[PDB]
Amino acid sequence: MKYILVTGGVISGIGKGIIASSVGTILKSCGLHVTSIKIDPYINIDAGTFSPYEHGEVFVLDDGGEVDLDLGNYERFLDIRLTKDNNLTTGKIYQYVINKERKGDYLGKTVQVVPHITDAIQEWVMRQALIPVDEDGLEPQVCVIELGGTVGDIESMPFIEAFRQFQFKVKRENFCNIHVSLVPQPSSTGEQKTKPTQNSVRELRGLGLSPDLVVCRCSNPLDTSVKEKISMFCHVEPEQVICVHDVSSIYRVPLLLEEQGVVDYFLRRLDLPIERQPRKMLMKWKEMADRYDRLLETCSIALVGKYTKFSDSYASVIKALEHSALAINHKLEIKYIDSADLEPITSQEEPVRYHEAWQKLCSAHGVLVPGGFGVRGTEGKIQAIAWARNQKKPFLGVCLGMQLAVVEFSRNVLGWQDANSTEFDPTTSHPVVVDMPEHNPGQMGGTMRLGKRRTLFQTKNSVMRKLYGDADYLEERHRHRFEVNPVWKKCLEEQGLKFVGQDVEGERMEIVELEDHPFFVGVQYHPEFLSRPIKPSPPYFGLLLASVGRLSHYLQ
Amino acid sequence: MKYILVTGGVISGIGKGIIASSVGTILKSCGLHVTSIKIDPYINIDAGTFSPYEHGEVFVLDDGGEVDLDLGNYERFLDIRLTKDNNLTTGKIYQYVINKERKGDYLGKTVQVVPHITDAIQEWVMRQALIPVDEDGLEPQVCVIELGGTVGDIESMPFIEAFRQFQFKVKRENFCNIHVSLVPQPSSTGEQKTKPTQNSVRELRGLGLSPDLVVCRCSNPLDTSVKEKISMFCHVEPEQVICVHDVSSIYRVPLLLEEQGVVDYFLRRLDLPIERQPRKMLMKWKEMADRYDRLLETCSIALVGKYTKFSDSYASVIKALEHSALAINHKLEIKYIDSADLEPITSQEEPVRYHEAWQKLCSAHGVLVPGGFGVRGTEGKIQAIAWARNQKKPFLGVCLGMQLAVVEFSRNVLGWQDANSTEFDPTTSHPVVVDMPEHNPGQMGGTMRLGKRRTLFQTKNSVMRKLYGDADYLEERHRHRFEVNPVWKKCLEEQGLKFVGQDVEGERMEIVELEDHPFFVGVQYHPEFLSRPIKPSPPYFGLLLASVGRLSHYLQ
Amino acid sequence: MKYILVTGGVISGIGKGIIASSVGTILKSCGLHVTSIKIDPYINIDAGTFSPYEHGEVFVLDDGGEVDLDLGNYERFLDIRLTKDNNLTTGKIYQYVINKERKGDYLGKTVQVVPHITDAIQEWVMRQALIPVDEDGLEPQVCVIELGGTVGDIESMPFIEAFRQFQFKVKRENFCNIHVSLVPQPSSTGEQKTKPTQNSVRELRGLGLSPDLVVCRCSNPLDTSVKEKISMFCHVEPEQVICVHDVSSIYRVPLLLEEQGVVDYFLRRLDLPIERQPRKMLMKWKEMADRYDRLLETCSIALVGKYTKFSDSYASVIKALEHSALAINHKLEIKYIDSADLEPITSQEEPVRYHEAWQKLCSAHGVLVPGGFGVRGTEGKIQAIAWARNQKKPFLGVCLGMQLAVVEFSRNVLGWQDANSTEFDPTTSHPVVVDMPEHNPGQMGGTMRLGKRRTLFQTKNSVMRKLYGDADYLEERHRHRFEVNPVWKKCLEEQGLKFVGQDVEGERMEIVELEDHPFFVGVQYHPEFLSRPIKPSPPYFGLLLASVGRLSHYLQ
Ligand SMILES: Nc1ccn([C@@H]2O[C@H](COP(=O)(O)OP(=O)(O)OP(=O)(O)O)[C@@H](O)[C@H]2O)c(=O)n1
Ligand SMILES: Nc1ccn([C@@H]2O[C@H](COP(=O)(O)OP(=O)(O)OP(=O)(O)O)[C@@H](O)[C@H]2O)c(=O)n1
Ligand SMILES: Nc1ccn([C@@H]2O[C@H](COP(=O)(O)OP(=O)(O)OP(=O)(O)O)[C@@H](O)[C@H]2O)c(=O)n1
Ligand SMILES: Nc1ccn([C@@H]2O[C@H](COP(=O)(O)OP(=O)(O)OP(=O)(O)O)[C@@H](O)[C@H]2O)c(=O)n1
Ligand SMILES: Nc1ccn([C@@H]2O[C@H](COP(=O)(O)OP(=O)(O)OP(=O)(O)O)[C@@H](O)[C@H]2O)c(=O)n1
Ligand SMILES: Nc1ccn([C@@H]2O[C@H](COP(=O)(O)OP(=O)(O)OP(=O)(O)O)[C@@H](O)[C@H]2O)c(=O)n1
Ligand SMILES: [Mg+2]
Ligand SMILES: [Mg+2]
Ligand SMILES: [Mg+2]
Ligand SMILES: [Mg+2]
Ligand SMILES: [Mg+2]
Ligand SMILES: [Mg+2]
Repeated sequence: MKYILVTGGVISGIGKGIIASSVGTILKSCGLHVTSIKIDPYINIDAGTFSPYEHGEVFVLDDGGEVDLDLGNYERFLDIRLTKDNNLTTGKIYQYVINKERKGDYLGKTVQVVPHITDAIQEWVMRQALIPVDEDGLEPQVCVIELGGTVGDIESMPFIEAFRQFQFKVKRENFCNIHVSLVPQPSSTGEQKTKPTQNSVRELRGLGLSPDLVVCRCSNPLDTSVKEKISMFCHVEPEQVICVHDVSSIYRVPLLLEEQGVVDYFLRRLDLPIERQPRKMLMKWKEMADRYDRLLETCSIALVGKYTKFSDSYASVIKALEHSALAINHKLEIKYIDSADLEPITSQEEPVRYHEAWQKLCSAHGVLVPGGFGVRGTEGKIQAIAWARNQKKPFLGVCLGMQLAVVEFSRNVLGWQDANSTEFDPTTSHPVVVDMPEHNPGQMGGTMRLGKRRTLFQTKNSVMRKLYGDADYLEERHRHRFEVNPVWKKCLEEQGLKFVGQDVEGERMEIVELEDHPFFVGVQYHPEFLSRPIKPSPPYFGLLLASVGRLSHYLQ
Repeated sequence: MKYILVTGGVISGIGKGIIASSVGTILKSCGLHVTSIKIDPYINIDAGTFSPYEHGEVFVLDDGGEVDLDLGNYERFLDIRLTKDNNLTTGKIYQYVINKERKGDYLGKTVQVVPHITDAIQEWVMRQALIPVDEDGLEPQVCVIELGGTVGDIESMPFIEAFRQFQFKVKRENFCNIHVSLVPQPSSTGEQKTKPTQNSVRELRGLGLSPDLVVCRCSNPLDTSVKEKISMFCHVEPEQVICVHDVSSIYRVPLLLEEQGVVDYFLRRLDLPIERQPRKMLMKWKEMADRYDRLLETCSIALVGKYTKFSDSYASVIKALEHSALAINHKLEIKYIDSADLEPITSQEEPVRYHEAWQKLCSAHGVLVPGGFGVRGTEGKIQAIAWARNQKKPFLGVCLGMQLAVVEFSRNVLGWQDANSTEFDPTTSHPVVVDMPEHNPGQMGGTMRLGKRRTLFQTKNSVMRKLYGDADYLEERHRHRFEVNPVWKKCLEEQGLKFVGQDVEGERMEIVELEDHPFFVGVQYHPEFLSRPIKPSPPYFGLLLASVGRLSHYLQ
Repeated sequence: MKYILVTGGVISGIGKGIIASSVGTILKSCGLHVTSIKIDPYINIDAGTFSPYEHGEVFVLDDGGEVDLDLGNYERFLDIRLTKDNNLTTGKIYQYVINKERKGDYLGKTVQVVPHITDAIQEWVMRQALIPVDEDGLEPQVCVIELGGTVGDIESMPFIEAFRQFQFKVKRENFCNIHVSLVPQPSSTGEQKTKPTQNSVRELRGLGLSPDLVVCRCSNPLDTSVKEKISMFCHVEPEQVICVHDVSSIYRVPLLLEEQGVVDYFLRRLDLPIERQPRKMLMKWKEMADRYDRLLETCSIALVGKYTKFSDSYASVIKALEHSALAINHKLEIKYIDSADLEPITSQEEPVRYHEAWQKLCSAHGVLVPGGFGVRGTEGKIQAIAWARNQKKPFLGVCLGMQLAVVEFSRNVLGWQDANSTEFDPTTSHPVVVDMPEHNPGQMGGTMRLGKRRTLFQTKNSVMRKLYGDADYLEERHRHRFEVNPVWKKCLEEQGLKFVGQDVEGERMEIVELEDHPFFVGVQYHPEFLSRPIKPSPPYFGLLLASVGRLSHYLQ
């Protein structure tokens, strides 16, 4: 199998990820079945531990694996669904070698980093590369491997070494290496300076790998004499001296690499089954990018936050909204609102923030109410929901936004004001939302409803069923344990909120809609993770359709 | 607390261990309470997995820890008893950090090698340095840390980094570094060449440490101009350019370092409480070394082997015999004999080896019969035992040598030829030796009788009790699970073999002696691990006393 | 003697020069006698070869040495006059060692880079540091040494090695090292990234030096956590982690380093005779900087060029004008004009450039006409001179601008249109300007009038004599060989141009002025090289005085 290892030379920030994703995208566009693996030199075995602030979102796979948000990029650039094992980590590798020592798979020899850890890397890469990622059964042709960290770091050492050995195991006509490095230009001279590229590539071959492609970060398009200076250090022709100024969108990066002529070089080196064709389906992607730069019209809508500021806390959410907004042909505006200060105590005790938050909320012609854990802002988000309902604004509740949409309707519509969750308020008189973890054999204790599960539509009348394509059921990714209590469902039947989706077991109600309102729905799954730039996730699409006012027309 | 980190520059073979041990020995001789830690960059958490051929012997601590044979060196050079934690390993460090991540001790941050693994090293070193190793309660003054592997290796990277940071945590007046490197002389020119010292020390300060002492391996005593060339590269005066030609014994290495003047430099740098004294107890050690070079007289005696050749398979055993032989004022000769070819099948099928083995066994005026596991040679060693008994030769059975001494007496003396073990021959009609593992609360399944246990003498009449000092009981290190069955003890009472030692529980018989023979005993513990060069272990001493013929006189 | 070696870590562009100059300036401001040396790892022995375009201007010393423009910076920041030997170059060092080999100063030993080249560096640094640079006779207290190139480059290797050895020769309380490195912030995250500082300092101690100060380039003021991250890599407290965002002027850099507290650290490390004083004369420099940021009012004036664009071709010239303009309290505007296209052929053949040049020349309320060599634009600059004379605009002719001021007055005023130079037009019928090189004993052939020479005023009536302070003579730096022919001086006596300055020999006329004009003068020397920011050079001052219209008042 062919392999592309992507590494970084100077600093970690250089966006190795978008490079690797873009090379993958192009090879997919050439009709090749491409798989991708990411190495995260960190100790964490999985993503599950992460608090979303400091490292970001947690992504979820079809198999139920919690993984890095960087894997989600590979899933949105390539039409693929990853298994947990295409995230390789230091924690995973060391843990697996540790386990093999205990078993005695090592025959009572000493276990060393070399060869033993390095062999573990090579077995894993081979094994995972083989697994079919696309819908198609046949095995993949190329594997794009992205290695995190920078050459010279301690964390990366066992991986670079493994790849030094790997380049021999996989033949030369099968291995290739892309190195990304920085060509910094000081503001004064403006000269795109060469030195960091020189030293890092020296370091790399002192580790044992050598660049087959060189990727060159800048603020601006590159000089030829600069590329010729790079060429002179690094054995390489300027046409493999690929360069990347910062640009308007991630969607452009694969377009830029096509302009840079990378395909011809991979046909030349990797002997690829890309037969040469005058048209390839990339023309569609070119049209989409050309449409993206054109876009004009607005609608201010809110995302209801709990953290102090967006960094990565809503990354897939914002992308799902953006996919929808492009399909809608509108610019999204995301009005970030901390709800934890719209609540009464801080309404009095920081009144500047309180009026500011209401002024943002009065700009929203529609609201997204995403998920949550713990109690941070959990008494505040309820005001944006109630506002959307009473102001008749388009609404989508996601995970905890759905649990809060049930509680608020009980509090305000039913008159069941005593009603509350089990997360916050575990003392509650009438616990409307209760802990209900999944339990299975071979497992100890209750566990989170995590990963893809089938949710089945109760009735035909649903808007979500229509947006879904009038299919009988859907399969969507979950990550929770709190559910609406099944006993209390009865109180709802008389009134206008209705459960439209339920679990196959029947135990859990997973979608709700409010009648006599333009659009108002809540879901227990996380539709963001299933969104793709070619086709948005239907719930986000429905919200944006509704926010512009297109919804009624769309159904037609 | 003061710290001495000992590292290697060029190759691993340079005997960093004997250096570190010798520095420890000297500081102990100056009246300082010295502790020692060893870092083994290998993945193995503990020694227990090792098959003794490829990595050597397994050492046992007072706490029951299985550790490297290199820790045993620190225990014989310094009058100390180590806990398992003064062996630090990559496996131990990574495992402990992994566990802390699962607990959430990391507060949902990412866990990285730096700072997290590096902090784990620093907490461990501090914590262990504090624990009292000597009999005295008060904490140690200096900790000698030996780091395995060579600078520049991947395995050592997290430790060198930890020590770079550590040099700041512990003040300059508390940290010091010894670097050992090689001054190779080609046979032709004979010139003690400098280059490897130069590059490795460059590498070291590129890692962040700098030598405070430089230790210089050679075949021959060093030139001044060579030391001045080293000095010019490495910022250092020739008096810190310590050198080590290969020498006659390990016992000399601390003598050579005293000649090299190391004490004065540690007083100068580490501000040590060594008050200056004209005599220190090292004069005794000087006498012992001077006696060691004098020694003359022989006795050929056998060690009964199962492996094809000695490397390290009997290392503590041979040292125990040597301690005894020095106290006896005789040169030891160890006649290594593979018993697995004295048995009948190979007696016929490789007759050259069979006659060779008997010619060795006919040289033995006494025999040591050490322990064993599995079935390799287990039908052969029985012939050396029977030979010693019927030839009336001085004998010591150790672990499996004791189990075989019980079985043979049953087979030949009792006429219970049906008698056999449970290890080999699990089908046995009359299982004389049976699996009896120790069982305790908080443990799952049976486990090995491992570590120090108290064995109590049944009677006064014992030779071993006399060699022990007429004490009521002893405490000695075990590593087994097979014992003589307690039911079958009755058959013995009539005849000349007698059990002189038993467990406190009473469940297990742990020492045996045969009457009407010059010296013939077996033990379930491993007395080697308690031997020290100043005072041999009594069972080995008794064997050598008996082999020379001194025994009868010694008791007087 | 104390030494400060200044080196660079990441890239050459980081302005090591302004750092080194600024440290020098501060120590001078503390009353210390400071000398400075620069190492230029280039092969060129001297500056003389350089064509000013590609490497810049050529600077001239009092002794007649042609040196780099970077030495001129040390002369304008410190009130000092350098000898040729405080420029050390690879060419100079290798040449001197080569010469010593030929002499046999090496006693027939082999000559090697180490020790021999490295010793040559150490002798030179010691020797030069000792020479008095200030007017004062007593030797210097501190020597600031700037080393060009970046750590890790081949060119710098013999110098870093010399300094590794030198740190021992000069005691620790006498050597210190400043390392400058880059903390690049990408536009997206804005994070002031650490990695390049880490690697370069590792490289440096792998060369053998270690930073005593760390200087940190950025676009913006630094974060504390970033400095603490740097500190953790490089053994150093954040108060030695000095930082430098880009700023408005070079004059601010020493102010920023005072804010950064560098003085206290040099008192602490270098034990300096700075006695502690509450006021030091730096208050004047603070006032000057505060005045510099205030400045408002303009006058558009031209510099008449021959090259296509300013880079460094007029660097000291522009500084001299700027010193004058600050003393004048006006912003300078330098209108750069290529004269090589105001001439008739290109006036017709590139008419866009011709009209553009005249539009610039019509903006000029005064003109500077700097020097030249060869024939580039030599038929064009004559039009700006004639324009200034006939338009009655303030004028200064420098070197070739003076030779052209003589020729034009002959051509247009005298009617001696046949008159021309010997440089261009060597066929000339009446050679008004002729080659007259200086000749001396011990020299072969004629040579350039190069370096300081005394020019004596012919009469009292001169404006330049008044601007000079009514002194009898001046001493100014020359670099030429063409002079006005002495025979043709007679033609001038009747008319309004007059020679006011002449050589001591009497052979050469060196200053001219035109009567009945607001200000119009030419000089054979280069007054820029004598200008200082505290006191401008009088001819440039006179031009700016005249250009604003202040001149008449100034004399009062
Ligand atoms: N396939 C990808 C890759 C990146 N991104 C966007 O780019 C950012 C991350 O850029 P990346 O290419 O991962 O580089 P960095 O994360 O900046 O640095 P690294 O080189 O460590 O990846 C994310 O916010 C994400 O929205 C994306 O949308 N799709
Ligand atoms: N000698 C070192 C230093 C750091 N790291 C790794 O560096 C990673 C952080 O990457 P990056 O942000 O690129 O490094 P920083 O140290 O934060 O430097 P910068 O300020 O340039 O980000 C951490 O996971 C850590 O394990 C490493 O492997 N080896
Ligand atoms: N305190 C010590 C140290 C070493 N030895 C002897 O020396 C040998 C090991 O030498 P060592 O000092 O450990 O160096 P090497 O093992 O050769 O190499 P390294 O530097 O990795 O230790 C062992 O066979 C052991 O008998 C000893 O008796 N006592
Ligand atoms: N960093 C260094 C050190 C030394 N040399 C060169 O090393 C040569 C001497 O070679 P060799 O004898 O191999 O080195 P020694 O320093 O003498 O070391 P050794 O004791 O191993 O000979 C000299 O010409 C000197 O220029 C060098 O190029 N670079
Ligand atoms: N004492 C100084 C030093 C520098 N400069 C100005 O700064 C520029 C050069 O900056 P410098 O400090 O020499 O750094 P660079 O030349 O950019 O790079 P290097 O680090 O190689 O010097 C020159 O144009 C000069 O006008 C100055 O006026 N006075
Ligand atoms: N391995 C190398 C490469 C280059 N140089 C030196 O680098 C100097 C040029 O400095 P700089 O401009 O900093 O290097 P560039 O190669 O031009 O790189 P950049 O594009 O970053 O300027 C030259 O004098 C050359 O002798 C060196 O000493 N060693
Ligand atoms: Mg990434
Ligand atoms: Mg350059
Ligand atoms: Mg060892
Ligand atoms: Mg040599
Ligand atoms: Mg400079
Ligand atoms: Mg970082």
